[PDB]
Amino acid sequence: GDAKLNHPAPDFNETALMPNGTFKKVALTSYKGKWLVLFFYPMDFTFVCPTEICQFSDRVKEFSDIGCEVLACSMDSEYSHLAWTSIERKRGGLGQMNIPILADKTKCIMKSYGVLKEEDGVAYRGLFIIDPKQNLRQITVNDLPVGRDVDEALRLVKAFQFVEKHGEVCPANWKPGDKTMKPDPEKSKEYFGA
Amino acid sequence: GDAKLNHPAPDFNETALMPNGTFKKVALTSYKGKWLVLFFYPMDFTFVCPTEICQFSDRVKEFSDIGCEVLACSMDSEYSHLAWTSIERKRGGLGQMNIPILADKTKCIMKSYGVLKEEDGVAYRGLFIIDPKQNLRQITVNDLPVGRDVDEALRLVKAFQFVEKHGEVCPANWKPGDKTMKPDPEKSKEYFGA
Amino acid sequence: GDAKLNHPAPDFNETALMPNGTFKKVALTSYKGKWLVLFFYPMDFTFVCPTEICQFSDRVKEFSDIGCEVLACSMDSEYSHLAWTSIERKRGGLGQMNIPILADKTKCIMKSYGVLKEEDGVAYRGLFIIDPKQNLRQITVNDLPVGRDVDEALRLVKAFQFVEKHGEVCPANWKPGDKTMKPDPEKSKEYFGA
Amino acid sequence: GDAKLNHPAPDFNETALMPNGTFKKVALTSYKGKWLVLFFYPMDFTFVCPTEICQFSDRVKEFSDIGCEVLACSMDSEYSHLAWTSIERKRGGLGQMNIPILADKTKCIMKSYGVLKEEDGVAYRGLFIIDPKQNLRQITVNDLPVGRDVDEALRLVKAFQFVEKHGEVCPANWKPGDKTMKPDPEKSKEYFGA
Amino acid sequence: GDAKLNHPAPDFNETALMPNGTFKKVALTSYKGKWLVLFFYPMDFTFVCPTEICQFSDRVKEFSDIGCEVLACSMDSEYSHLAWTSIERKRGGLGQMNIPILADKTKCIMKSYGVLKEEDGVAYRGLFIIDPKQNLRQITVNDLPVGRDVDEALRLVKAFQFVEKHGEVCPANWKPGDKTMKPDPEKSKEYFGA
Amino acid sequence: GDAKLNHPAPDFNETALMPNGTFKKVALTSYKGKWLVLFFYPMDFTFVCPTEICQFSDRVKEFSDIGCEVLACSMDSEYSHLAWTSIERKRGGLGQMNIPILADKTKCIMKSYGVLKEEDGVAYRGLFIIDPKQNLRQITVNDLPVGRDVDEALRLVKAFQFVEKHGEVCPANWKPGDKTMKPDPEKSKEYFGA
Amino acid sequence: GDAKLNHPAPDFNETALMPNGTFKKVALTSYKGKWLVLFFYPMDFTFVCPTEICQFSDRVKEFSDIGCEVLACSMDSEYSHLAWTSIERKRGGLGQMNIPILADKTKCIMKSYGVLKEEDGVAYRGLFIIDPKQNLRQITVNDLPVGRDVDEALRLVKAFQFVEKHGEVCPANWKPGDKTMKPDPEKSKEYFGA
Amino acid sequence: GDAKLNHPAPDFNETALMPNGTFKKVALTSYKGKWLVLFFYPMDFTFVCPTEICQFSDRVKEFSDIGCEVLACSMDSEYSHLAWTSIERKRGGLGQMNIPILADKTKCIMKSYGVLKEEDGVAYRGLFIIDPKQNLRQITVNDLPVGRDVDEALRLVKAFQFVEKHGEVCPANWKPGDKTMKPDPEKSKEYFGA
Amino acid sequence: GDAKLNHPAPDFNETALMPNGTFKKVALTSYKGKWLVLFFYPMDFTFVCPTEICQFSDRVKEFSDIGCEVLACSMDSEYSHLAWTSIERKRGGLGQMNIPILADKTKCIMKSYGVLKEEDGVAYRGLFIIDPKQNLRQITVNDLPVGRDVDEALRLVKAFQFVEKHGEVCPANWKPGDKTMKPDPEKSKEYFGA
Amino acid sequence: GDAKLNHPAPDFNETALMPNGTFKKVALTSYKGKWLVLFFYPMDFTFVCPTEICQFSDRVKEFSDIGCEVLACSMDSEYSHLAWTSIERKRGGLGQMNIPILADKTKCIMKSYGVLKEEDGVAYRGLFIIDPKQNLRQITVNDLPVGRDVDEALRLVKAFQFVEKHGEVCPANWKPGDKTMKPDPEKSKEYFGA
Repeated sequence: GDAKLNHPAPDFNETALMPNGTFKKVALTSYKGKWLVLFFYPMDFTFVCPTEICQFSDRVKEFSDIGCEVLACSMDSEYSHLAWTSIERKRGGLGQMNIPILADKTKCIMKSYGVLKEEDGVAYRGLFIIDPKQNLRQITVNDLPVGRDVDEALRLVKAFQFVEKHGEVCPANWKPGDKTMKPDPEKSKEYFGA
Repeated sequence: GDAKLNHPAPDFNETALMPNGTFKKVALTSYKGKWLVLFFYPMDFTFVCPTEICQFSDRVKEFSDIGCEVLACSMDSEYSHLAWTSIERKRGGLGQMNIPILADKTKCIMKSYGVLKEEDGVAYRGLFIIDPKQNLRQITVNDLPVGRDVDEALRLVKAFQFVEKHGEVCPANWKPGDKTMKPDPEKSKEYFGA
Repeated sequence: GDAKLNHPAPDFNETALMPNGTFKKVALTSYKGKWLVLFFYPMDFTFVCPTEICQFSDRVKEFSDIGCEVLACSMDSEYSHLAWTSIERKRGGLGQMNIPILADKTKCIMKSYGVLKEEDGVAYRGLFIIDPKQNLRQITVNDLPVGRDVDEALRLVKAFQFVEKHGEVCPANWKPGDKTMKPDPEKSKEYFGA
Repeated sequence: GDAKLNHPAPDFNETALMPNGTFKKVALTSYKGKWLVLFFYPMDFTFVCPTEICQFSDRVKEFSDIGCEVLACSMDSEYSHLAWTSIERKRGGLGQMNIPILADKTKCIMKSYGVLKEEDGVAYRGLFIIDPKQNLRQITVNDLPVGRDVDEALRLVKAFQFVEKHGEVCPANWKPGDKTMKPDPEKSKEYFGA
Repeated sequence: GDAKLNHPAPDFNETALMPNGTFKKVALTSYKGKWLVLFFYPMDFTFVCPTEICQFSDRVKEFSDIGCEVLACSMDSEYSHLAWTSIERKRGGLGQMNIPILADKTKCIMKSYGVLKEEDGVAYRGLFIIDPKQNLRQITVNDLPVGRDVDEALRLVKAFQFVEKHGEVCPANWKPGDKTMKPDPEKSKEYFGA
Repeated sequence: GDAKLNHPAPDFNETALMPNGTFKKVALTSYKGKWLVLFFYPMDFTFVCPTEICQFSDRVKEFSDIGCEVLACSMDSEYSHLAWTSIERKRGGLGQMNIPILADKTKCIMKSYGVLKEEDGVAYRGLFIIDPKQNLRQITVNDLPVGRDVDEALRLVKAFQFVEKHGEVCPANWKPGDKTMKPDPEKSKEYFGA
Repeated sequence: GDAKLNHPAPDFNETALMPNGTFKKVALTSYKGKWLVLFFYPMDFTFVCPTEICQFSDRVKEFSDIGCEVLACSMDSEYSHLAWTSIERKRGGLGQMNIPILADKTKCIMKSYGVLKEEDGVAYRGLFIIDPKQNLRQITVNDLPVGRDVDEALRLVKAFQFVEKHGEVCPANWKPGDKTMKPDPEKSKEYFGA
Repeated sequence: GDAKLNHPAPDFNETALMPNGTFKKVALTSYKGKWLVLFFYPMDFTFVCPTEICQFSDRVKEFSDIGCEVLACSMDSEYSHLAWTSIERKRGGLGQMNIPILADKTKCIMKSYGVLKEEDGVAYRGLFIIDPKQNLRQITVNDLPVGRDVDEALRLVKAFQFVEKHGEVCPANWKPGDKTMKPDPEKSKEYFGA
Repeated sequence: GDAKLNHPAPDFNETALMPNGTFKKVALTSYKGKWLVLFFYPMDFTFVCPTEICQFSDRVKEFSDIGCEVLACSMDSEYSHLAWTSIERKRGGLGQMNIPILADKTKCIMKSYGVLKEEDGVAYRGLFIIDPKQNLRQITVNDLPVGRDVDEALRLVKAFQFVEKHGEVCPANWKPGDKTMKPDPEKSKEYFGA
Repeated sequence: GDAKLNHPAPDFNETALMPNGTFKKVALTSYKGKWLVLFFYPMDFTFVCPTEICQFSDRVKEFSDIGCEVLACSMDSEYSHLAWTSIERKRGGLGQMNIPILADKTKCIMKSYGVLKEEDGVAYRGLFIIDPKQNLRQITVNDLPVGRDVDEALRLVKAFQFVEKHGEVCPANWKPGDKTMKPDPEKSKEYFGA
């Protein structure tokens, strides 16, 4: 597919299950002006997937409080989504959700983000960070049996915000409050001494 | 490029700067039987890059002790690498290294991992986790101004090792010692009670 | 797609939800020697679909008693199927099933039977009658809002069986016990006096 | 051929034998505003075919009374049609007809409906339900030795009319007077508890 | 099409209505060793056509007695042929036939003799004279409204036979018993004195 | 070549030997408004050919009197034609001619009427009847050793003229004064009874 | 065409009119071991052409005495050739011939010698000198209205023979008995002094 | 190459050595209104070539006096030409020249006249006669060891001039003062009586 | 690549390390009106390369004083360049530079000058002399182990300036003050007497 | 063309003027085991060219004594070469030569070394250094008006010989007896200090 860093994120406009239980088209352009964490998962009613989806749903506010939305997506229909929502978490369900979930029934969205597993018809665990101008800035794809880390997605969004705001550059392992540096041969000396 | 999850990692055999200061060809097939974290950076003598490279070098043992090697790569010559190694960390140098650094002068390696930034001739911050059978299992690419997290690379390697060892599946945010589950509708019920 | 009357039905070998609740590959060649009614529906957890699926499941024996199996198929995963099976009929579920249901996640089966609705990613209400030599003998496709008739499927299977057994031809509206005729200019005269 | 559900039915304008014994061009666009049942048969002066053609002719009014026309078609010339019309039913003829019969001498119409049997030069038993906007809504194709059912064609036309009139969806085996349901997760509950 | 003088006549093997009222495949190679007059007509149950077909049937013996068979062909089915045969001549029928009539339902035979009228799907009035080695020696094609002349076909066959037998050449308007000449500058002088 | 019935005859404009012994271009469009019999022969100074050419020359008037011209054509130059004209008939010459003879030295005309015998560079005995609108209505091609019949050409022209004038159709063997019929199922009955 | 100096002359094998009035195939390979003057002319029964043909025929012996044959060729048939031969020279005929004349009816020979005038279908006045190994050594082509010179053809053949025999080179205007020179910088000095 | 009789001679515009010892571009269009004899030779400082070149130079006036120029051409540079001009004839030089000599260093001119000997990079002894409208009228090409005849070139130019002036045609061996004839069947008879 | 003599030098506009230690785009068009010596070297921090670069830097003024700039280029980044500049010459560094050094990180500039060594990703020792109209006048490429000569580059620039100023031509080994000659057959004689 | 550094030099086998005044084929493979300086010049009888050719001829021994041959080449014929050799140096000639000179009449050799000036048909001043294994090691091409330097060619050959013999690398301006260095980061320090 079609997703390249520092190019416009592949556009989409697709039916999604909204937090209030309704079906509505969600378009990438509706997130213009915001950061977006778009993430894919393979299949409704499975195993790693609800742990990830529920973690992002429970913690949406950590993202919304810094101007970042989150959006989930899989191959399943809206109706599968809705049904999965109607089962309690203790039975492997989702319960109530605070994030929308796209139903990529044609699989065109996952194809364009380059995360289709062709042999099975499902998405790999791709996560993408899209900025307010709608350009792609970070790509993460896990094989199916290993879940992603929500704290790391949050760290990345924060690091990217920081870079836009201050024109500085974020070192390895950067967390809010750590030292950063200007990407300049002379001014960077301040970072490297002590 | 042609790096796809669960397919053989694109093969390479290229000159590298070795820890002992010599130049030697390093071939992907040398790592057969081990896990490998292969990571790219844009340019010698810059800013984020030495913070990442030095972190992975300082912490190699955390990776070796669990059967995982680490390898770095950039567009620069082996002579640039060596020179950079000869400058102290407090002046923006690398100092002594415990990991090899490939010199991808033809750029064929970064092209094949899909992390060339064509307009500039440099690699994005791509990091790849390759398993002992030499298949690619995890892809991570950051835009240039935001550094990667070594603790997260380690978590992922561990999670993948855990999955291969026990046939179980690793939930969101999994750290060694957390609960896992069997990817089966019936047996997964045990997990969803907690 | 490539489903043509009197040619071999397009071959498939895909995961299915079996009546006993397990997952197993079901291959077209496993029905060699039997008649098969293969039928597609658009989406799990919807409206016309369970009324059809349940009718075929309740009445399997009418088909099995005369050497004819029945097989259902949709775009949804095995896991969606299983979940739907776990909801009671009076809540729009399937309950226990006596028929397998294929999970055509790659959509290759529906593509090959020519019943994909490309814009939505779902199958039209296609029903196919395949004979013991595995050749396709009857094609039926409804638009989504109108359900199929199980009595008419049964009539067709019986008519095709009757034709293979006796070398006669089945007139319009034929039911078991009605007059048939030999497809011969002279011998047909008997039928037409009436 | 190119007959697809919910696309415009393939257009035609061809010589037909009319009920009054004359020859006239009949164009698909003449049926705009009506439902149309278009049906093909292999050969004049054969066996299943007159039983089907006569049934549809005898019962045209059941179709006209509900705003649906019927049209027949085969590979034979107008002159064969006319001749067949001049033989009495008890000798295997058609007698007087109340429906037109197209003479698809070039075979372009059957090609475009996808019901040509290339090896023999004849049409399979294809039956198509076209709506007033001239979109195709139902496809039925039988192998040659098994006739179609007129009552089932009628049921389908009625079901489709019912759906257009009321915005409801017709379950399996639906006949006029049976319960229907709204294709909505919440409003469909009324159907399933009763 | 590909009928060329002095090349093998395009081969065919097709269902025909035989004089005795049965259906049988007739193959061009059956006529090896004989002369053949193959002739096409547009449509069963029409106007010029029966006058030609009946003339050739009545007069077959004039052709058989000199080692020449005759074969008719049209686009219509065997069943049309048979039906037409069952109507008396005074009602525009054929009555009993002494020649076989091919049913070129796929139209492949007329295509290959180059006498298809594409717009209508029917054959022009093509007549072809094929020799015992199965090479084509004479081509005649009339537009539909003008019938052919049987006496002229007979003249041509006789002329061609005469030429094979004696190595002489047949002048304009030659009839049995007229002067012929050797195709030699010197020996032809005998003809031209008269 | 590209001569097809009911299509414009292939156009030509070529040097011809005129009756008065001169050379002039003769163009197909010159014959607009007339019937034309165009006929080809293989070679000047040969055997069948002068018998045909002389017969058509002697009898031109039978054709002119009914609005039909005649034109001859061969591969030879105008100078060969002229020379052949200068030899008396009793020595195998043509003598004085009342018809023009085209000199198709490039062979483009015979190629386009489809009567070139490629291996020898000469025309077969092709004869074509072109109507006043310049459409081709009748094709006749004989192998070289058998001459054509002038009376039959005349019969055909007359039959075609008769059909244009009266809208009737000419049966097998029709001669002026024989019964004809209207090509209509009802009105044709009068021909077939008595 | 394909006639190139010092390459094999384009091969031919075609019907010719022989001196004794018979028709025979003449093949280029028949002249192996001899010199050959092959010459083309546009049309039998014309103007320049017989003056050339008759000159070469009258003077054959001047050529045959030095091991050189001569062969003529045009677009006309053998029968035109023969006829032209039968007219006396004083009436523009050829009379008796001592050279064969090819009849290049397909025009393949003139095409291959590159002397076809496409617009007219005739050969230009091409004359070719072919040596005993069958390689082409001299090309001469005149526009139609200017005849060739026989004495010059003879001079050329003699010059080429002289060159084969002695390994010397023939100056401008060379005639038998004139000075020649060795094609060597030193030995050529003898020619250039006195 | 693309030199064809009666087509425009291939155009050229190339450096030449002029008679006065200077270098100047000579363009074919400069000769418009004149006859031109263009002749090629293989190599400066060789053997046959100076005998030809010197003959044409010595006898230019025989050509100029009748409105015909002459132009020479070879693969050699203008400097080779000049040098050759500086050596006396008695040592194999050219001496003073009255004719320009083109230096076809790119070989494009000889390629276009079709007289390149590809294996050696030199021109064959091609001579071409171009008329005042710049059309090619006569082609002569000799293999390298045999020189051309200047008298024959002159004869040809004269013959062509004669034909353009009087509309008559020049027989074999024609010299000024010989009988010519009108190219007309009737008027040519006067030539053939003698 | 596409560098050809007397064609425009391939255009470039690329980041360079300037003498004052800054990074700036340098475009070929900046040198319009000057002579330019553009020279490539394989790799920063190597062996031959600094001896060449330092020689050209030390001696820039010898080039500037005569209207000629000099520009260096390699595959390495601007940061490698800057670093190399920061090491003293006696440790293998460059020290302060008086010439800019391009950083051809995409390798597009070396590709277009045809000096890429594809297998290694580095430039050969290519040196190019570009004139004030920006046309390429001199190409020099050494294999990697042999350095170029600065005095030769200077000699060439001077020779080319001399030629442009005086319209004379520079002999083998020419140094300022040596004899030159006019490129004219006559005027060159003065040079060759000595 | 296809001359590339460190690839086999383009092969040739062509007529040359040898030192003793004879013509002989000279093949590149004859120089296997020796160094070769191959050099091209534009045109015999010109201006810079003899100064270069004479200077290489006078100084051949400086090259032979160190195992290096020299070979010259131009577009002109052997005969031009020989002639130029016959003129004394004081008149712009070559006199006696000690070096062979190829006559690249087809221009295939200069094409393959990439030094053809297509518009003029002549070679640029290309000079190539080929090693004993026949690989190309140095390319030099001057525009026409500036001659090359023989001392620099000699310097280069010596430098390349030195490098092959000792495995060291030759700095800028290296002359026999100057300091060289080992191409190793550590061992090169000896060169850079003092």
